Amino acid sequence: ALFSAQSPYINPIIPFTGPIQGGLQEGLQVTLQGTTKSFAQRFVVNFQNSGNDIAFHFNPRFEEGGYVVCNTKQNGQWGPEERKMQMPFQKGMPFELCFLVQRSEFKVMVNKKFFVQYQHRVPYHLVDTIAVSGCLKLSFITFQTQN
Amino acid sequence: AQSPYINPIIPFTGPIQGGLQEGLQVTLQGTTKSFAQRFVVNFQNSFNGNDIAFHFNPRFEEGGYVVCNTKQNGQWGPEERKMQMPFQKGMPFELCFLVQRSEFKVMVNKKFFVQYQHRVPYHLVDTIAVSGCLKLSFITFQT
Repeated sequence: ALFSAQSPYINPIIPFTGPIQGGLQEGLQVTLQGTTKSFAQRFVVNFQNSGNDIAFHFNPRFEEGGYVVCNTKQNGQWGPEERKMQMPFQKGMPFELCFLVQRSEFKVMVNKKFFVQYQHRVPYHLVDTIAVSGCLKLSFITFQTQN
Repeated sequence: AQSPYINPIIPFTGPIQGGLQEGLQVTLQGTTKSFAQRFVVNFQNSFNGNDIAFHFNPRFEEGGYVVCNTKQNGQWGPEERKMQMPFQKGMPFELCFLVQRSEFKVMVNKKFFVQYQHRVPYHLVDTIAVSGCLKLSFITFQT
């Protein structure tokens, strides 16, 4: 059972950028509730420091049959991409998107089902910002702890 | 752990004595063919033949990348692609699979390359299959 870590962001204007109080922490659950636009090609969820360094870049693309890119950006440089070759979102449809911060990875769920993992390439502690952009809208983003 | 296969002839299929278990390292020392398009390391279960628990498949195409996947009931699941090629063609390699509780851990030339979380129980694997553009001097097993 989860408790809120910080007041949520409600109906935030895309492109959105906002602090995560105290930074990412083990057991933090970040939930995004929103709708993929009807003719969406891409969107982006970034966990960054304060766009130059992105610890975790989550980038669904409705291209080439539909797939999702996980990656990290350091000093302006993209690392090797990890692509999960399936599209768990649907243009025009609402979705629930959850990021669980674990010790060794982000676990990602889409609509209450496991979708991908992404092992930390830089520590999650240095993240104090979530940025969201691209072809979607959001009802909310929540922050929840088990503690 | 069990005794090595030595210059196994590719395409190859051999038993893994006792099957997979936690802490097992399976090592492949080999050489990528000079004009290598693709190769395949499959972990399979001889009791449902053509299924593959873990398919590891470097592809020298589109910049070089590696496919990890699973085949069940004759059906491929969603591919996990690492968009990076850690094998140079014509060059030797040390390919290393570490069986862990919740994943395969893959080391290439002594560097961590990828993990692949188990989708079917790892205990089902009693077979290693190697095919495509390479030759192999060894497959070892230790604990």
